[PDB]
Amino acid sequence: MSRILAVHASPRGERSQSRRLAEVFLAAYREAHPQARVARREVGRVPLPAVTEAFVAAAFHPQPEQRSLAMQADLALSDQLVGELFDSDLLVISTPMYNFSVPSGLKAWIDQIVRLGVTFDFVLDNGVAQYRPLLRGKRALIVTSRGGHGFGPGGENQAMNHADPWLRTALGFIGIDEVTVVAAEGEESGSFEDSCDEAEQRLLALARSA
Amino acid sequence: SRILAVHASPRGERSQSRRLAEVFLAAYREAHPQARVARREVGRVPLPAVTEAFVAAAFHPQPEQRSLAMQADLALSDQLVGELFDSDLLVISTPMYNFSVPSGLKAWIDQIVRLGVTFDFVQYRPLLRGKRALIVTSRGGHGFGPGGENQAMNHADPWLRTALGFIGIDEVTVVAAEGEESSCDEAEQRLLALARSA
Amino acid sequence: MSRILAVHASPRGERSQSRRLAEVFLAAYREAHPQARVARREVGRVPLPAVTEAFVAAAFHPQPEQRSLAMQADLALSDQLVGELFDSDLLVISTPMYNFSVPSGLKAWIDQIVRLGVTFDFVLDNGVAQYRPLLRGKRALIVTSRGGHGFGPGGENQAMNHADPWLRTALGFIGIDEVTVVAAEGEESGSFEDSCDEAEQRLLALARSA
Amino acid sequence: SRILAVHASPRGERSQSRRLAEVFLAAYREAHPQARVARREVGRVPLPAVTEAFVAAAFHPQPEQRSLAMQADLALSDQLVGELFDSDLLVISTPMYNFSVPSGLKAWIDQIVRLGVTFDFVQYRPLLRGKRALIVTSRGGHGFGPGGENQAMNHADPWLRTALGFIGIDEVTVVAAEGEESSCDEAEQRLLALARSA
Ligand SMILES: Cc1cc2nc3c(=O)[nH]c(=O)nc-3n(C[C@H](O)[C@H](O)[C@H](O)COP(=O)(O)O)c2cc1C
Ligand SMILES: Cc1cc2nc3c(=O)[nH]c(=O)nc-3n(C[C@H](O)[C@H](O)[C@H](O)COP(=O)(O)O)c2cc1C
Ligand SMILES: Cc1cc2nc3c(=O)[nH]c(=O)nc-3n(C[C@H](O)[C@H](O)[C@H](O)COP(=O)(O)O)c2cc1C
Ligand SMILES: Cc1cc2nc3c(=O)[nH]c(=O)nc-3n(C[C@H](O)[C@H](O)[C@H](O)COP(=O)(O)O)c2cc1C
Ligand SMILES: O=C(O)CCNC(=O)c1ccc(N/N=C2\C=CC(=O)C(C(=O)O)=C2)cc1
Ligand SMILES: O=C(O)CCNC(=O)c1ccc(N/N=C2\C=CC(=O)C(C(=O)O)=C2)cc1
Ligand SMILES: O=C(O)CCNC(=O)c1ccc(N/N=C2\C=CC(=O)C(C(=O)O)=C2)cc1
Ligand SMILES: O=C(O)CCNC(=O)c1ccc(N/N=C2\C=CC(=O)C(C(=O)O)=C2)cc1
Repeated sequence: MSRILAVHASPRGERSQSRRLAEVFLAAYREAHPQARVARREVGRVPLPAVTEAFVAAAFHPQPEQRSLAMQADLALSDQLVGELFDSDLLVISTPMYNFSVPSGLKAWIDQIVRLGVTFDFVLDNGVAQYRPLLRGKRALIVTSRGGHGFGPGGENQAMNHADPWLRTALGFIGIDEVTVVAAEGEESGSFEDSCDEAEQRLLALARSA
Repeated sequence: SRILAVHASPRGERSQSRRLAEVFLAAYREAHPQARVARREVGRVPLPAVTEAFVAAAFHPQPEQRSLAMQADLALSDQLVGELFDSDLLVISTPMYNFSVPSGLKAWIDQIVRLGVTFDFVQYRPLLRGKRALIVTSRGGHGFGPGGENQAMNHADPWLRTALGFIGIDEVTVVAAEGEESSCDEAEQRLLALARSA
Repeated sequence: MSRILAVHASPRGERSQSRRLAEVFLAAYREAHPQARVARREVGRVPLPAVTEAFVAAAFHPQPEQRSLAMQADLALSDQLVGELFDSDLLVISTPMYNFSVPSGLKAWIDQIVRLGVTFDFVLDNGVAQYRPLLRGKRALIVTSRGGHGFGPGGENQAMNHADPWLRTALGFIGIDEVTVVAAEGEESGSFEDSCDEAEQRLLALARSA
Repeated sequence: SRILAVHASPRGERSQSRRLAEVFLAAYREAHPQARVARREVGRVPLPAVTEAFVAAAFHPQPEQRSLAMQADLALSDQLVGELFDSDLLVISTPMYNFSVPSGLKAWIDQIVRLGVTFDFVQYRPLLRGKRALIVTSRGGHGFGPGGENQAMNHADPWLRTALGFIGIDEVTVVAAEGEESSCDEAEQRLLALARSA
């Protein structure tokens, strides 16, 4: 009985390991819940617009009900993206690690959905902005694939990981505090089979209990 | 020194990080009248994301055999990398957006980290050398710098160091302006001082 | 009692004459029909993806029910764009003339909505593909603004007009044969006031009778 | 001759218009071993649309006073125009998409028609001279060429002539392959003949 939003961030299709692993979760979830709604939002194989100055002017307008129609057009994609999120209970993000972070498309999706007055708010206490998240009741699953090894907790390269740790922080800011990460490592060295098998078993167990 | 200046804010006149970087650049020019500055805009104009075509071309096992179509998939990348090779000092100006950098700057990084060109594999090895970087960043909030209560939330410039470090840019200076949504004088003064000695 | 799809193609906001003139029509239509639905689709101030080879492979797939999930993701924007069109009775397009044609964003929107099996079909008679439109019951209004003069019927530069004449042809291919064009000329020379006044009077009359 | 080759199909190996243009280019190179070819991809990589920032910059009443931000809005445009100025023969390969050209090619045209640079106003005047163009186009259907039953539906190459003509490219040859969805030998042979004399 969960409404799902699945956001796919790899540019690769059938060859994407993070997409493949997320679809394993999604299809397993579907077996346990034949009537559940799954919405898919592509941010890897299709371009997502970067934040523009026109976006900034509209999103942060002091009196939002006065936005011109052109300004509203600047926020239209964002509203649709935010709407999908509000209409979901569980958010699944699949993503590669690209250069120690996420693909630029995912960063752009994040930039569209953190919206003043919509997914976060603030007040000034003694002149200092205090921030409050506006999403509530959400969960998130991050499914990730990496070419190298050691980027996870306790790993030799843990300090170079600005992908899922950064995702955690951004999602938490808008109120998604329950976040699970499943990772496959060693993709470039292909061992990697063990890593993917373990990721699949983990996701199957999460699907059953979700 | 030859300077490549990468601007990441979508804002023009209103941008603090652009304005501060331009303060430095004008002061560096006075102290070194023969300096060349190349500007690469990644904030006010779109920069394409990495695609599957790009992955196939960039990681081609036998680059000398890339087809014309594959080379076309890498043309922007080659141009971007070329700008970096022809420079001594890299200046990057950027906002913090959602605890990281604007998507355009991430896209720029994704284009210039290139197997066989800016890094190699034997174990990974940087292929750029002799370069320095100055990162100029503006943020709406407070406490994202060294020793700050929000330091562990900062995935902008610390991530930049990691990516720059991987391709061999080790000498990196960060000058940050905080409290934009609520220091610029200090950052400015710091940038002028820096310009008078680089 | 018409459902409206308004597609705005100028990159300019408050300064857009074609956008301004179309909103005049839309607000006049709204006065006569308080309960009518108007959907707005921005193709000028926001990027619209160009057709890719991945798009081609999916749209023209011989057995569409076998498209992979990745392929479907390649068509997702297109489906949403086509859906807006099917859900409308009247299509309003506002557009500048740019270099004797339309802005690239509008061309991209057109490239997304002409879809095999969806807005057009074909069969082979003696080996020759015969095309059949799939949209029916639609009308279209094209509102256009031009910097120069003489691009309309009988004008000295009529043969250089590949904007609205080309729109007519593309819309007709998918079945929109009832098409009206309202044009303001002389924008770069600013006379132009006469041209805009006449365009407004024309659009107000069309709104009342629609 | 110096050649600028603009490719408009999103397709790679499978593209007919790209393949035919490459047949011509290879044959022109054999006949003129010292020729330089610049390739500009507008089909397989995105090309930005004109924005309002671009309009404000390009039609600036006093260009010498454009701010750095405005110049950045025109950087791609300047690079694209530069390629055109440095060439003698422009070769454009393109599909017909929906009775016109792919959106990328329209975007390319929108970037290179520039007030004060490729055309002027006194009455409009072309500023490019001494250039030729070869347009190589592939179409799925039949009868879109001169004397064809669908000639009045053709807004691809005839529109290209109008846009090219406005900026001063008057000498234009069109070679078309039709019936792709259902002539290439002829077009090919025609391209080889053309290469052996340009
Ligand atoms: C542009 C690019 C950047 C990459 N950066 C990293 C990286 O920083 N660290 C890493 O371990 N692997 C990196 N990789 C390897 C990918 O993370 C790995 O191939 C991953 O499985 C790709 O995700 P996908 O299979 O879902 O497409 C990179 C790959 C590409 C194409
Ligand atoms: C989309 C967006 C996201 C932002 N995210 C953060 C943030 O995570 N932390 C912060 O301190 N400020 C944030 N800000 C505020 C900007 O960092 C601040 O306005 C900065 O000065 C913008 O850079 P610029 O002036 O060079 O355009 C954000 C602003 C925008 C528009
Ligand atoms: C890039 C560009 C190309 C243009 N090309 C033409 C043209 O080919 N013919 C013409 O008469 N006006 C041309 N114009 C002028 C515009 O058509 C005119 O300013 C129009 O009103 C702009 O539409 P808008 O007001 O809705 O933004 C062009 C303007 C721009 C910015
Ligand atoms: C989106 C799209 C639109 C097309 N529109 C037309 C058309 O209007 N008329 C036509 O004859 N063929 C049309 N075609 C068929 C192509 O013109 C034909 O496949 C051509 O060879 C493609 O060029 P390329 O092989 O260089 O990629 C269209 C194809 C696509 C994918
Ligand atoms: O000394 C220290 O703590 C750290 C020193 N560096 C390491 O140990 C190290 C670095 C990268 C890595 N992953 N492969 C990657 C990383 C980044 C990429 O962009 C690509 C790519 O294919 O583009 C592949 C595993 C280990
Ligand atoms: O419990 C934990 O791990 C962390 C506890 N949260 C904090 O103390 C905190 C969070 C964010 C912050 N930055 N403000 C920002 C962040 C996002 C924006 O979009 C803007 C904006 O101006 O648009 C400004 C300062 C302090
Ligand atoms: O001899 C013949 O039949 C035709 C000879 N040319 C003409 O008479 C003529 C050309 C253009 C025009 N409109 N202004 C324009 C046209 C194209 C543009 O790109 C721009 C722009 O601002 O970018 C403005 C009016 C008349
Ligand atoms: O009555 C009138 O004005 C016109 C009468 N219609 C005709 O005779 C006619 C129309 C289109 C055509 N080209 N085929 C095309 C057009 C669009 C496509 O997307 C494809 C494709 O392969 O995807 C191929 C040939 C003939």
